[PDB]
Amino acid sequence: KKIFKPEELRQALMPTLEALYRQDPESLPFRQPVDPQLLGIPDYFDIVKSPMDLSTIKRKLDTGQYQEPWQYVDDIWLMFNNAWLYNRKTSRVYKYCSKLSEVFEQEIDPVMQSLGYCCGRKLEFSPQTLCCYGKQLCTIPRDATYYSYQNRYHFCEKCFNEIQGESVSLGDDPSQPQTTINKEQFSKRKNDTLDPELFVECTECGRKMHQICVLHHEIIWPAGFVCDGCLKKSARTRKENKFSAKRLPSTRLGTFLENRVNDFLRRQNHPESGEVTVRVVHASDKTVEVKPGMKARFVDSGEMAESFPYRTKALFAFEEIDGVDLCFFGMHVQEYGSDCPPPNQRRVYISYLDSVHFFRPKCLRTAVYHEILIGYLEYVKKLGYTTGHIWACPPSEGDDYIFHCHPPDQKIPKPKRLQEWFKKMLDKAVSERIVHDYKDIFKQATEDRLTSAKELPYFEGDFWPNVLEESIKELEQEEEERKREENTNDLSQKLYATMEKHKEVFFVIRLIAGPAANSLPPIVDPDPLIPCDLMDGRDAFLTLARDKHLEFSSLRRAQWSTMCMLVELHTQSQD
Ligand SMILES: CC(=O)N[C@H](CCCCNC(=O)CSCCNC(=O)CCNC(=O)[C@H](O)C(C)(C)COP(=O)(O)OP(=O)(O)OC[C@H]1O[C@@H](n2cnc3c(N)ncnc32)[C@H](O)[C@@H]1OP(=O)(O)O)C(N)=O
Ligand SMILES: CC(=O)N[C@H](CCCCNC(=O)CSCCNC(=O)CCNC(=O)[C@H](O)C(C)(C)COP(=O)(O)OP(=O)(O)OC[C@H]1O[C@@H](n2cnc3c(N)ncnc32)[C@H](O)[C@@H]1OP(=O)(O)O)C(N)=O
Ligand SMILES: [Zn+2]
Ligand SMILES: [Zn+2]
Ligand SMILES: [Zn+2]
Ligand SMILES: [Zn+2]
Repeated sequence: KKIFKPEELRQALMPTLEALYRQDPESLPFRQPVDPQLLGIPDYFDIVKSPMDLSTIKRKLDTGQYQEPWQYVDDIWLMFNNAWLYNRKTSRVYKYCSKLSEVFEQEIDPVMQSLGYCCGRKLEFSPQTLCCYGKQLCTIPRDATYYSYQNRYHFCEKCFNEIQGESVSLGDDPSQPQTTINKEQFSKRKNDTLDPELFVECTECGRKMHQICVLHHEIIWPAGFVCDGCLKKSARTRKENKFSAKRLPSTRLGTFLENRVNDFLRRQNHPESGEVTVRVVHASDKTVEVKPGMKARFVDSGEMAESFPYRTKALFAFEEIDGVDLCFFGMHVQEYGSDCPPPNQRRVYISYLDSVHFFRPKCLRTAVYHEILIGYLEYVKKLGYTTGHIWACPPSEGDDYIFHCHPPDQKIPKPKRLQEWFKKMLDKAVSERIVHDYKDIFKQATEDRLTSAKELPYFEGDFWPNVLEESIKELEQEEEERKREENTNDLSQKLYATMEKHKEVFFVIRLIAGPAANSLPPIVDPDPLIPCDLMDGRDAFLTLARDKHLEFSSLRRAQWSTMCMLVELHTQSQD
């Protein structure tokens, strides 16, 4: 065990502070105990229930009030915090209030490392937005009027105004107990709260180190968290992690993809490259019910099928950066087999694909992405799939597709860039004879001489299924306006117009064409099913990540979130 003598700890940290005093005149407002009256602005010590400055910190060091180094850091952070809040951004104090902390980080993190503390920043997570319980499908917005109760239950600005009357007479749980509460019992606030990062304490230090920074998962090492410094001295090595991505059950598809990538990296012989692991972590058969509009007009009529059976898979690429697993790519696909009703027969469609851009080396990052997406096509081609489908639609502002909370400097590409992005790899696939050719959806329709909406493939979550229901309704009210006026290719037209509107956003990839396309044995996936509820679509994993704060915003947190999700897959595989 180790304890901090005040005068030994001063010696470490005084440089950091005396450096902060040096900023001229950035530090000058911060040098002494700000007092309302004298500074002429009456509400400062009526808003902040605690007061601080450098001199107070400076005295706290010398007198010997600091047991642990984080007290010092927190008080310094508090001084920026409580000052930022008080003054408007456009004022001068605010500007300095950042320039010092900028020095502060630069300086403090290596200084903490000398002390054996891994890092040296006060860290918090993102605004953890909550969710609805009354409407069940809805959610609780951030920085908005919010309603809640008992911390466990949250409700929207529109929720409790028209559910069970003014009084809260609806408390429902799986267990019998119920509850009736009054209208005015609720607690109002605006979601601005920030939840702070957790820490873990070592066996022989008691040191309050970041969970993320030291990367300690309770489950992987239940013996107890030992930091490396203690391990180093005792000549020890943390017992091997068995919850690694490499240790996930292998598959033909996973191995196909991780070889195509790792063979490519070996060709490149780049100095920064490490080996990649590609894993299919969910495989399960499913159905897509035809929508009510198209239902009556077609499946009830006896023209098209009532449902379409497919297979949903979830594959994830990982990389060994600094001897630590890191997930940087994820994908969701829909495989419609040979025992499937047309038009959907022998087709693969990419529901969602996503990434966090920490792949090393950066220069090979995009090329690695293309190799997966090409490898997926080649694989499914070999099984005898014919047509691949992509909806090249980037997410909207603040929306995560798979990985929760991306890095701030990960530029979400504009629809033209992403369009060109796919064009590049398909071009690469075309040259490799993996892909024969491809076209946009509109021109494919023209090529196929399509005459009715039942000849257009129907996929889960696609644009067309949800627009075809809407397109029909426009025609239903079209007659309604017609009849009222009168007193004193029906739907093939509507679609073909919409396809002309959005032609480039949708690809149609022709894996096989012509002679082979006819004489084809049935499709037989050589991989079993992989039941997993966590990776059964994107919403389940985001929820766990939004709840347990598994962010991919930084490298350090992605290394954490990856480790967490890996353990959740190795233990969802335990019944
Ligand atoms: C229903 C509905 O309507 N909508 C939806 C459902 C819709 C359909 C779902 N469809 C799909 O899933 C299939 S399309 C999936 C598109 N996926 C994403 O967008 C995920 C987020 N994007 C990414 O992960 C990446 O951009 C990735 C696509 C993997 C490509 O990364 P990259 O690294 O290969 O290239 P780069 O990103 O172009 O960047 C390449 C260079 O890009 C530069 N750059 C990127 N973006 C920009 C930019 N925007 N402006 C200027 N420069 C920019 C980037 O910084 C960089 O510089 P360098 O590499 O020199 O440092 C819903 N569910 O509601
Ligand atoms: C009389 C008097 O008073 N004063 C003066 C005379 C004084 C004496 C003259 N002294 C000298 O001549 C010797 S020191 C010369 C300094 N000259 C310059 O700086 C010219 C402008 N900068 C550059 O040409 C390049 O940056 C260069 C330093 C040559 C190489 O840069 P790089 O590319 O190898 O590294 P990077 O730029 O640091 O980093 C590049 C990585 O960091 C990036 N990044 C760079 N800067 C920043 C930043 N500031 N903040 C965040 N990120 C940042 C950069 O984007 C990047 O990202 P990536 O990984 O994506 O590539 C007078 N006479 O007027
Ligand atoms: Zn730390
Ligand atoms: Zn609501
Ligand atoms: Zn220790
Ligand atoms: Zn390179």
